[PDB]
Parts: sequence; structure tokens; C-alpha cells
Amino acid sequence: EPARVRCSHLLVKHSQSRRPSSWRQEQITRTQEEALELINGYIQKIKSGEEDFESLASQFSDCSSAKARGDLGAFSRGQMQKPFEDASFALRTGEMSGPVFTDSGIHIILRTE
Ligand SMILES: O=C(N[C@H](Cc1nc2ccc(F)cc2[nH]1)C(=O)O)c1ccc2ccccc2c1
Repeated sequence: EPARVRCSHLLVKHSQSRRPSSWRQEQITRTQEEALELINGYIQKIKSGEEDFESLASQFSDCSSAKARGDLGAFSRGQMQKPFEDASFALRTGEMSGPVFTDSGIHIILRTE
């Protein structure tokens, strides 16, 4: 395991998220169910090749990292929310996670380094 990994992510918030607002929406109104539907729709499009992970993150991620095409840069353990950390360190470089749940909402993660 490396000391740090570098990942990109696409976050879909919902009305029960810790901070239910984003750069793209003043108030997050969608349900948890709708957020998971959106995440699964993105996974299917990335798997078929219909959509690019970083291109989707740049315009649809509820995280301010959308401006960096989803890039969070490098992080060690003990920094990010634990389920996000565990999912990130379990990926190989160039691998994408399935849905990941944190207090911020639902994420898809792409490990880059
Ligand atoms: O907290 C941030 N944005 C939060 C959403 C969020 N991003 C997350 C990433 C990992 C995780 F475990 C939980 C998350 N909740 C926000 O914009 O409300 C955030 C964190 C680190 C960043 C690093 C680089 C660029 C933007 C960042 C935004």
C-alpha cells in the first residue's frame, strides 16, 4: 500500500447530505434513491464508453473538485471520510469504484496514482 493515493471523484449529494448545497445547486432537493439512481446511470455510461468519468465529474459532481475535473489530488489515510478512504486505497491505479457512501452523499472514485 502506498503512503498516499491520488484520486478523482464524482459526488452526487442528496437532501439528507451533510452540506445539502453545491456549486451547481443552491439547495440539493433530490432523494437518496434518486442520487443512487444517478450514480448507477453514470457507472453504466462509463462502462459502455458513452461518457468520460472526468468529463461527467467536471459538470455534474456536487463537490467543488468538479472545477478540477474531479481531482482531489493526493491524500494519506486519516484525512478523508473513512468509507471514501477505504474505497480509494482498495482500488488499483486506473480503476473505478462502484457506489461509495459518505456523510456528503454518494460517490464514484477513480484512482489515478
Ligand atoms: O469536502 C470537499 N467538498 C465537499 C464534498 C465532498 N467531497 C468529498 C471527497 C471525499 C470525501 F470523503 C467526502 C467529500 N465531500 C463539498 O464541496 O461540499 C472537498 C474535499 C477535498 C477537496 C480536495 C480538492 C479539491 C476539492 C475538495 C473538496
